[PDB]
Amino acid sequence: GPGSMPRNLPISGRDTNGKTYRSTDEMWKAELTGDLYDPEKGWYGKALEYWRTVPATVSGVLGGMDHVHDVDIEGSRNFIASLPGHGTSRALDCGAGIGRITKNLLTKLYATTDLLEPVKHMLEEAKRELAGMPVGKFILASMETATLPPNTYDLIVIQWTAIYLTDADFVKFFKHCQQALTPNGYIFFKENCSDRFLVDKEDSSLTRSDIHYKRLFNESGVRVVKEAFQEEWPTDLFPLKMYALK
Ligand SMILES: Nc1ncnc2c1ncn2[C@@H]1O[C@H](C[Se]CC[C@H](N)C(=O)O)[C@@H](O)[C@H]1O
Repeated sequence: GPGSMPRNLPISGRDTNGKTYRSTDEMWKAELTGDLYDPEKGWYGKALEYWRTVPATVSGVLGGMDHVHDVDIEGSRNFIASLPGHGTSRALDCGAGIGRITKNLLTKLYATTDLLEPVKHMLEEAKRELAGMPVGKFILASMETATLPPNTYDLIVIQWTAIYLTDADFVKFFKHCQQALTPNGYIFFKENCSDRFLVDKEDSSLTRSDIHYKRLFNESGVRVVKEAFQEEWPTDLFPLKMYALK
């Protein structure tokens, strides 16, 4: 008979001012006008302009939620530990900010870690905070403009940063990360998780659902090997999900 199923439906959502959308396709037509890098009008530009004045401090990268740091880092460490045949040579910290993840996790697990961050005062502070540590290159670029060499990384970290990518560029970037992995490499993707999206009109970003992410992974040609919610996460915050992708 008629029955609930345990598909490519439109994903609706809204922004933080309360404008609503029937689909993501409708939203990107609204949000991706003009020069994307215009600081006042541009999807990307507005986000970069927002970050220009964020303090280069842990409080700054954690949106004033400093106290979630320890649990976040322990969850990632336990998750990465569990990945079968994960390599331990080279890592890349994408949207690195001041190098928090590199400083507290990657430098303990990888022989060399590179950093990718488009905001100059964030990247500069990372250089200072990471002085005398197993760090390689400091790449001043956005994810969507970065060129990564093939067959290089055993881990590619994308945490609290893919919210700034358009879906088109999310798809492109994850496929580009895939070719940058070694055979024992994984993308480590850690992000806030909504089945509707929320455009944040303050920092020009969006939070997507698990189904939305997976739609994008499928389009990228990238597969989920492992996934898990961050345990012991404050109940009032968006859930934080980790994905290991190959
Ligand atoms: N398009 C983009 N590509 C790469 N990084 C970006 C982009 N837009 C914003 N960012 C950066 O993303 C960072 C988000 Se704050 C999170 C920082 C770090 N991943 C951590 O968890 O500690 C900021 O440093 C900001 O400058």
